[PDB]
Amino acid sequence: KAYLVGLYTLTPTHPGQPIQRERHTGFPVIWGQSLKGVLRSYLKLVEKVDEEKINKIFGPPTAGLISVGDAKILFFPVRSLKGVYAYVTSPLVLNRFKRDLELAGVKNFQTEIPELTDTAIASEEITVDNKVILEEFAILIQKDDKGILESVVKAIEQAFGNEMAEKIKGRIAIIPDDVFRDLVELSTEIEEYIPSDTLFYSLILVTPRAKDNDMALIKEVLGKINGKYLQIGGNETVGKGFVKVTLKEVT
Repeated sequence: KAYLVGLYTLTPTHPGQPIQRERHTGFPVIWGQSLKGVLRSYLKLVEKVDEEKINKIFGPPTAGLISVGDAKILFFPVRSLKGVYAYVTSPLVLNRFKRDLELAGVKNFQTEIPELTDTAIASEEITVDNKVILEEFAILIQKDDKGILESVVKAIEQAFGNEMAEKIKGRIAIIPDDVFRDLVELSTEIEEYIPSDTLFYSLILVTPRAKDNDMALIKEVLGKINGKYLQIGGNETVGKGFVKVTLKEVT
């Protein structure tokens, strides 16, 4: 009934001049329309699925069985003094991730996420003298009594796969929302690009009126996207906009 999508940037990516951003936060987003077009053009040209099957699941590019949501940033790569770089997230981002999971039907991720104002919760591999040095900023670490990092890593594994989990594991740093906001606004690759090693997530929801014969078709076609590589945005000819795509079914 619902599919979760992961987008991991392998190259500097410009979805589309400044990049597309959410109004009231300043967070970079990949617009659902754009992602839907990237997906259906992939299944058409690369996987070579029939015109009719694609026209039934996505509908003509103007009447579709599924809905492709916007892709939001879950982890953003920031230069770290220890561990070279860190995957940076915030309580707001993680809470949105929970909220979108509940919208998808997931009741697994219910771990309490502490509000952070002056402290961070990071892995040992990126921490020095009880601190995490992201670029210029220096943030005092806070002990992980609730076992939040391990729960996050578990969530990543359940959501995007085991490889994605191992990739992020050891470099996670939950920081204040303001610091995250400032980073993702000022630590962009500069034409403004979204830096490599950025993890987006998107929701694919199936219409309630979908018959069971539709369910099988959606499963068959969308399954050909998991663990594949897609191109998103401009400047494709200079090796940019390449993303590893994961597609896990939600139970």
